[PDB]
Amino acid sequence: PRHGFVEGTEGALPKQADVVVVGAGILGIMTAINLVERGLSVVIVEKGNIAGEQSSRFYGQAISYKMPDETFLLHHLGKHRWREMNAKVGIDTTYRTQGRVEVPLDEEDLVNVRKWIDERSKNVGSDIPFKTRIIEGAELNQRLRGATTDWKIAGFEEDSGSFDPEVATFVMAEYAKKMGVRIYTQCAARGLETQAGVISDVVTEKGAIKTSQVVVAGGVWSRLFMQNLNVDVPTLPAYQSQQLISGSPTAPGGNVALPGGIFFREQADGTYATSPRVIVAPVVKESFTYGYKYLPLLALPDFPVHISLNEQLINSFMQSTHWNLDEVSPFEQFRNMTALPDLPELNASLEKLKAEFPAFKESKLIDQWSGAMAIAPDENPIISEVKEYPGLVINTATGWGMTESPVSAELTADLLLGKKPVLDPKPFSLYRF
Ligand SMILES: Cc1cc2nc3c(=O)[nH]c(=O)nc-3n(C[C@H](O)[C@H](O)[C@H](O)COP(=O)(O)OP(=O)(O)OC[C@H]3O[C@@H](n4cnc5c(N)ncnc54)[C@H](O)[C@@H]3O)c2cc1C
Ligand SMILES: CCCCCCCCCCCCCCCC[N+](C)(C)C
Ligand SMILES: CCCCCCCCCCCCCCCC[N+](C)(C)C
Ligand SMILES: CCCCCCCCCCCCCCCC[N+](C)(C)C
Repeated sequence: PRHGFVEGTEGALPKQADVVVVGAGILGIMTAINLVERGLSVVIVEKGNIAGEQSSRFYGQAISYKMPDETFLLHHLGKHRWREMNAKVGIDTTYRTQGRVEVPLDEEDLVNVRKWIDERSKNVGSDIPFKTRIIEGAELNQRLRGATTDWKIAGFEEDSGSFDPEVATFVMAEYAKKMGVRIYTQCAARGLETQAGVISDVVTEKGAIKTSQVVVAGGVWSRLFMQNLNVDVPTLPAYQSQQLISGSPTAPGGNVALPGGIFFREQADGTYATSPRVIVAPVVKESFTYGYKYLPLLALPDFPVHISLNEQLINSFMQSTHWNLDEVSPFEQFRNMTALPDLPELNASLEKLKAEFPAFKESKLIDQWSGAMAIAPDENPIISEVKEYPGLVINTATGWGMTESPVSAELTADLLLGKKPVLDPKPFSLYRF
């Protein structure tokens, strides 16, 4: 049709659940799956529709490229587990092993790229083979078919993944449901009841579910959920426009990242996803409190963050920091995000793409949207225990949640159940700030 939809679990809201997941995005869905495999019966509550936010509004690349030591193995294994996903689910998630070329900006960028590849080749940290190398000549020109500029050198992540926003998370939701995961849609989680340390209930607009174990995977809303429970989660909003164009017989295929803001990725159906580099950070109330911690990100001149003043500031001041569980929460008050794509920005970006790859000159515009992130000061995920509430774990605050989800899921479940974590959880801890 155009977008793809998964229907929620029908009937009455259950009295009891072994574990309740807040949010039916990728992180919530994958964590649910991981828990079921361990033998737990899970219930996901979702304020809107399944994968209505970030998890159907992403660019679509699963890459380990330029990733720091903190997140590399989370991405490296994410790629590996996504390669087994189609076989595991038995339905096409649209995950493809695609390949990605990034032409560096400066000679200095080329040295930084070379060093990063060389450092990671000598010490991989996994028995999964590392498949990223610098490419020149014929190998590069085959990857850039019908390019105007004579590009000489690029970093080639051969095993870079591709997933499509209109399909990926939705298939994973249906697979979750087939495992016995119950997902209740249009059903916002306001907060939780706690008695003598142990969680007793999760309170929703449809009623209360008795549980002692909670997974918070509310995407951009995770901070606001933990605010009402008096736990500080440091995230700031970020926005990026995305667009989707039709295919071409003379189109180059694969994933391409070029100087001059040229970024495109071929989908499973032959259509092309493209976007500008520019990330828009709107001014919120939180900007005045801990926005100073985000200043070293504005340091890089290759960094594309614009500070913007819009309606988010006004919305921020009129979102409550505290609410009673028997009254209307901001998750109901601001249920559906209404953020629009920057249409002049997307147009200029597309015109640059058409100038570099004239194969796209005849391509028709399929879809244009805005995508909202929430990012921590060091740009790394929050996958953590919550000291203040035993049995509560949080899986959120990531710009790479699709790639990271199969490993994030296991790591979240490990923290919840007291098992030794898959990877070092210290860089993903809530208390690192
Ligand atoms: C423009 C853009 C491009 C991106 N490109 C890429 C990419 O190329 N590669 C990549 O790996 N990643 C990419 N990402 C990131 C990826 O989309 C996210 O990191 C991932 O979807 C995070 O999943 P999530 O479940 O935490 O958040 P979401 O998918 O937003 O899920 C959170 C859900 O929780 C629900 N919720 C919140 N509060 C409550 C409540 N109180 N009660 C009930 N439900 C609640 C929300 O309605 C929402 O559906 C991109 C993101 C954006 C915005
Ligand atoms: C320069 C320092 C001024 C201190 C005031 C800080 C508090 C903010 C007061 C509200 C200002 C209104 C901003 C409205 C922006 C929304 N729109 C862009 C959509 C109009
Ligand atoms: C001359 C410039 C005046 C600009 C002032 C406009 C500010 C209006 C913004 C709305 C303020 C939010 C309302 C507070 C209620 C929310 N809380 C209950 C959470 C405090
Ligand atoms: C002075 C106030 C500073 C506030 C700036 C806040 C910065 C917002 C953080 C955005 C940077 C994260 C970039 C990740 C984007 C990656 N993806 C495009 C893949 C999602």
